[PDB]
Amino acid sequence: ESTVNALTSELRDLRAQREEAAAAHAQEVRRLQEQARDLGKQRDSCMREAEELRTQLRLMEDARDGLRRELLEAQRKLRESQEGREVQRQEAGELRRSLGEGAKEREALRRSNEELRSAVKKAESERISLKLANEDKEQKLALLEEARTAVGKEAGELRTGLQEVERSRLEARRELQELRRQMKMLDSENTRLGRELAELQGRLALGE
Amino acid sequence: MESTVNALTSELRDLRAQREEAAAAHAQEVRRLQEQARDLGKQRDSCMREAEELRTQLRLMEDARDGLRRELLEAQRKLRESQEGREVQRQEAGELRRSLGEGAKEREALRRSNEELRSAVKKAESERISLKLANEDKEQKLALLEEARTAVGKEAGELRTGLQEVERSRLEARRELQELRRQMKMLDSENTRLGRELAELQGRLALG
Repeated sequence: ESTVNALTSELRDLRAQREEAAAAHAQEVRRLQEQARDLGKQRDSCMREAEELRTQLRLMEDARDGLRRELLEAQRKLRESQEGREVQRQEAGELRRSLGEGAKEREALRRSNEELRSAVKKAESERISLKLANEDKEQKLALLEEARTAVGKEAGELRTGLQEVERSRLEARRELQELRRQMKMLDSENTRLGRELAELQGRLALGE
Repeated sequence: MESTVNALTSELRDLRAQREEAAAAHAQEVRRLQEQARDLGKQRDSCMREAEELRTQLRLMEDARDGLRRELLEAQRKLRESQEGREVQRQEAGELRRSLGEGAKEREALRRSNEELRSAVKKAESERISLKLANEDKEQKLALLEEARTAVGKEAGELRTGLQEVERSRLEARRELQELRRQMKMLDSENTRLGRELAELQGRLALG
């Protein structure tokens, strides 16, 4: 009685304790299994992002490098255009240098150009005046030429009359000296006649 | 009793031995589960630990990318505004080269013009030499032509005073011959008168 009931109390006691023990462990294994699930999925979520960020890095690292190449080329293009501009400034100074000396040759020539035209307007007035003087000297030459031709005809004819007058003074001298011959004879004839009157009127008283 | 007390004490021995092994299989199983989530926790921690190291380097490369982008934009702005200065200077240079190209045509046309002008003066002095050589000849001519007419004017004056006196001796000669023909009529009268005186005397002396 007191032996069997005291033992049955513990046999119900252990059957109950084992009921609670199997409860507790049926609970932890479910929780602990649920903890490995949360830790299993987070670990797998991190391996997803582990690659995801590693690839997004490489693109940046490349994106960076494409930029470092592109800057260094733009620096290059800018040093080519400024250097290209310094020559443009030189070229300009050289163009204006020749442009001003070109307008300094343009003055020398336009000035010698008027010196020529101002020397051709005297060369023409000196021509027209030397011709005018030389034209008047031939119109003087006829006027002085006829003057000699006129006085040449005068003495030319005046000499011919000189010859006719010497003709007339010769024929007159011949007639004069011839008739003095004739007067001289007739003068002897007159003194002869008066000799015949002297002999007749004289020997008349002597003959008878 | 004894028969039922041993079958129940056999139950006391049976379960106490079973919970002995159940407690042991319960500790070992939570031992392994805990040790599993430990491993899985040490893996997740070591990933997230690598993940923040990447995200750290990510931000750093993005910062370096953004620094290069900022600067390419300044590079770009400086380049395009320099181009605007060399394409302003270029169109400036094409005007300068055009004005010099025009001034070069004008200087060459004038250079041509002076050359024909200097040629006009070359011929103008050639004409002045051939036309002054003509005046000096015309003055030489009309010099000796005046000498000629003054000489011929002297001869006329002599010939003309000469003719006037050979006329005085022509008229004196003709007037002497006329008065000496008058003295002949007196000798011829006295001739016939002597004959009448003589014949009348003879004709008387032949009567008585």
